[PDB]
Amino acid sequence: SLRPKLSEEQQRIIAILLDAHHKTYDPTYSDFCQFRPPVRVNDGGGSVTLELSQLSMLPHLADLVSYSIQKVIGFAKMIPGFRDLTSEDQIVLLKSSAIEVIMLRSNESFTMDDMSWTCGNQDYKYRVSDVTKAGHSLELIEPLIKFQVGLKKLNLHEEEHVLLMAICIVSPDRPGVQDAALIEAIQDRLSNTLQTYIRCRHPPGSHLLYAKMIQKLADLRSLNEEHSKQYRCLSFQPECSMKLTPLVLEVFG
Ligand SMILES: C=C1/C(=C\C=C2/CCC[C@]3(C)[C@@H]([C@H](C)CCCC(C)(C)O)CC[C@@H]23)C[C@@H](O)[C@H](OCCC)[C@@H]1O
Repeated sequence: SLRPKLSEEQQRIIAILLDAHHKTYDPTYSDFCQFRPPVRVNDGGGSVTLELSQLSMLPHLADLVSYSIQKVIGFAKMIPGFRDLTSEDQIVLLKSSAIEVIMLRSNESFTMDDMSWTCGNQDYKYRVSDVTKAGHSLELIEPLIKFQVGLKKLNLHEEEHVLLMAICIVSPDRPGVQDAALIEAIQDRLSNTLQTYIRCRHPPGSHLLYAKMIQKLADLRSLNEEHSKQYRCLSFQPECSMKLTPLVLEVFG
């Protein structure tokens, strides 16, 4: 019902988050030529044995994810209040939310035209098949694609998008957090900002949108769990560590 205006502090938070995102997410994907090249081995049958023996797309996707994790760390450090947390809690939040933020931010390159993540040209277009060539199964990829479409259909403003990622990162319910109270205070400030933005930018479905956005955070926890399970299996493959990166190994190890 009530549609209060954004306070000066809330306007600053949003401006800060938009700027942080613009500085950490390159919409031209110009750094992709620096990643190990993608390699697509003939695997129309989706052979688990073949995929594991080759892991042809893993070096490229691992570099992409590693690169993205570095960008997410940068984005997080710019979130108002994040610096107020102990170094220990910052690392805990980053490691636990990393894959979720990547899934969220990837929605920008995701396109419903052909259900793929398109980053410039055809060499950097990723479909279900490309992800299976990295060692993952449909048990993760299919729900991920469904998640991307659902997120796409929310038609989030960039403001809502960056606030959602910030809220995802600053979650007090991450195992291992020490000062959950402080984290919750920061998250509440971000959540209140999002709720307020939605209300004065969306007429009362403002309430339906916020609820739908919060539901996405829950969906991400499940995707996070499945990814962790699959990463474990992948780690068992001999010589897999060389196809990953030090950052990836530590974050998901
Ligand atoms: C990374 C990013 C992108 C796409 C994300 C994808 C497409 C291919 C497979 C991935 C990467 C999924 C798999 C399941 C994770 C695999 C990780 C592993 C191998 C460690 O287990 C998670 C998200 C999926 C591209 C661009 O929008 C951003 O890119 C930055 C450019 C601005 C974003 O930051």
